Amino acid sequence: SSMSYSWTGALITPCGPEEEKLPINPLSNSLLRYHNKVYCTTSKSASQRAKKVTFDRTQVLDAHYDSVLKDIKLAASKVSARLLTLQQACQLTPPHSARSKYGFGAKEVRSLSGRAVNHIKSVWKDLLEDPQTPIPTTIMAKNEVFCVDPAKGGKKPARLIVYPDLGVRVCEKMALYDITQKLPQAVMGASYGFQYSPAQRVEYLLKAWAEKKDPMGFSYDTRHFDSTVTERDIRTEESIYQACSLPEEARTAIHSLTERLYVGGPMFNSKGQTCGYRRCRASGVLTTSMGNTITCYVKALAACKAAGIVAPTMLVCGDDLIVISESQGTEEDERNLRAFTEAMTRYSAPPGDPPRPEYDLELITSCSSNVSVALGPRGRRRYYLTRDPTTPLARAAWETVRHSPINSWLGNIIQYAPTIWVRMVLMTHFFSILMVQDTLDQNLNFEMYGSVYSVNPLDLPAIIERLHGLDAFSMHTYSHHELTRVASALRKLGAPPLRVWKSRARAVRASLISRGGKAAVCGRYLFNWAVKTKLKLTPLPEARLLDLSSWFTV
Ligand SMILES: Cc1cc2nc3c(=O)[nH]c(=O)nc-3n(C[C@H](O)[C@H](O)[C@H](O)COP(=O)(O)OP(=O)(O)OC[C@H]3O[C@@H](n4cnc5c(N)ncnc54)[C@H](O)[C@@H]3O)c2cc1C
Ligand SMILES: Nc1ccn([C@@H]2O[C@H](COP(=O)(O)OP(=O)(O)O)[C@@H](O)[C@H]2O)c(=O)n1
Ligand SMILES: [Mn+2]
Ligand SMILES: [Mn+2]
Repeated sequence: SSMSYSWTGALITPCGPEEEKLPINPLSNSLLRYHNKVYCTTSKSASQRAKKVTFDRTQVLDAHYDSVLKDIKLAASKVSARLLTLQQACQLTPPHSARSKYGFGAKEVRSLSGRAVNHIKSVWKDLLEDPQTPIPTTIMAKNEVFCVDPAKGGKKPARLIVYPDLGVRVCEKMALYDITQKLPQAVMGASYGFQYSPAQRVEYLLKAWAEKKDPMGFSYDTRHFDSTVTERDIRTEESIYQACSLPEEARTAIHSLTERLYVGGPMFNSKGQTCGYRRCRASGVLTTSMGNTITCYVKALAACKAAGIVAPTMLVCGDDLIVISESQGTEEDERNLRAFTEAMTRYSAPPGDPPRPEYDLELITSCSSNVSVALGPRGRRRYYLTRDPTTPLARAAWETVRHSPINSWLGNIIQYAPTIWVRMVLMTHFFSILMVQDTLDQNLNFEMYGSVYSVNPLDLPAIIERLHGLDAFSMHTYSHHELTRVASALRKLGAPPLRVWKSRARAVRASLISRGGKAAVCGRYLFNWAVKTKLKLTPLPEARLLDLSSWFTV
């Protein structure tokens, strides 16, 4: 049928400056040594990515898909959603959002300047009066930091990002923002992954595991997901949004955004040259996350039907998928999972890596993370979320004239506080750097799902206890897998071994305790693991006052 992209030959040119590594990395050169292994994806590689994601797609639906789709439009029909005011949409523009071709940017939009409000008024009117003219988009390479992997060909080529002008992005929010806050939950309920904190996500997976008589799990991820989304998929989501109770002015605009933007259109490089035509999902529109998650859920749940997965329990995060179900014996389980992949490939969601039944919760990795188990001092099993620390460490060492890694450090401390690598490596280096800079009580930003939250470093014991409980300060005995991976990745980046971080942490704890006050609380709670004779940690009164509800939602 249809090709995901077609190209003119104009290069995918860069969007501003692409930072150079510096000869000295002063904030992270005591964290790790192999800075040569830490790289940023660039627009140089956008053409290799463009080759990999360009392919003819043939999608064959069936009675299982059709049945799932009907059940989901019915669930959608219980949702009522309102237009956003143009002013409400403007105020949701992030402060550094790409400026507009029409002489204004995020600053003027968020301030409700008249020049911008006027322009966006006319963009909106044109949305309701013209249902068909394609909206131009810009294509840029994403810049993101990785560690080199010689197993996987060296350096990953840059992901492709496609977005329309800033005026249209505000209009998307008027039409569709309220649906993004309501649809995924109403359609998948507890299966919606972007509603769980790390501890809540572990609770959920453990609950699912324990109620199967004979549990079996697998994960799934689609190869180059946005390029596999077909024009029929994108119109099938217009009809899932339209299933809601909506004012007519929204319906018109949703239809027009679908036909003129979401189903495809022309792409321009940053020099204004025509770059190609797109017939798949543009990653950069407001509906990227909601479309990906709903379209993944319909296909995945359809394929489960097609393969006879029994009593499935799903957890869907974009195109990342976990299914825990009743095992039919290992021989049938392997057959079913082959059937699942075949169905998914027929629905145009072919796999990155072929899935495989597992019977141990630690062996299932999805959303870049997995469940692991540690004892305490009691011998009592405590379960937590963790991940390969390689990409976290690489981003910990990204240091340019324009980018500080310090926010990146805080983000992993909050999100993976119970892990051994956060406790022994990141926390130790974090507080070591801030004490020497004398910046312990200076606010940092925590970035999650678009939003930024203000965090004072000295409040981490309360924050961590509110998120992960007091067991995050007491994990005694980590798993063989977890010890092996953390030791491997430190070796892989030239960081000191865990024995060295234990020495450094004894020092950080001592200095923290000597400063008294809030710092000493950090020394005692965050570093209790490092002293021979453990203090008895008591619940922190501050933690009950904390509302972290919106931190891990959307
Ligand atoms: C709705 C949503 C909006 C986000 N907006 C921003 C932003 O504005 N600025 C910023 O710096 N970071 C943004 N992020 C990245 C976010 O903070 C997390 O880093 C992200 O969820 C990656 O999870 P992971 O690295 O642990 O594992 P991953 O495997 O990398 O991510 C898990 C799944 O979440 C989806 N996803 C991952 N990263 C993104 C992303 N940037 N945008 C959209 N979907 C993604 C994918 O479908 C992926 O399969 C966003 C993430 C989501 C889910
Ligand atoms: N930085 C990112 C990463 C993922 N995504 C979205 O999430 C989808 C799946 O992400 P992914 O990690 O599986 O990478 P691919 O499947 O695209 O190779 C993308 O195809 C994009 O639609 C995004 O919009 N921005
Ligand atoms: Mn994928
Ligand atoms: Mn993925």
